[PDB]
Amino acid sequence: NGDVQIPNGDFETGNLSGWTGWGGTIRDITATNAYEGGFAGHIKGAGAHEKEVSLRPNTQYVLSAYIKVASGNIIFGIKENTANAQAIASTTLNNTEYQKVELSFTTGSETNLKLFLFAQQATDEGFGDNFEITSLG
Repeated sequence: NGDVQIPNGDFETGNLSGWTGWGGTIRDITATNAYEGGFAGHIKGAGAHEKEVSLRPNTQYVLSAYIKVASGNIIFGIKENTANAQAIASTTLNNTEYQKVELSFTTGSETNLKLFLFAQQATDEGFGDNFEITSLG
């Protein structure tokens, strides 16, 4: 039903397999601060957790994930997987308990996108589990 498969978007394998990213004073999985199952993602410092997704062109999709912010602000969004990365959508979170975040977005002709969970500073730290992308129509 339009639901796109995101390998280990639940972090339920226990490791960061199927995920990428850069930097971070903490870029690791977490068991104590999961939203569902045994694990979730953990980011802190200057870095981000990122994932490559392959979607159909010119389609409306919903990007959703559960996210808890420990300090500062966490940038949840998706962008094109190219240089001069065109950020399709994003949101700036500071909610301290786990909440569902949903971003409506539309793909252009680029099919190769990259979601991210981004902490710009060390004062920024949070977690995200249950990453999902579904096609609306």
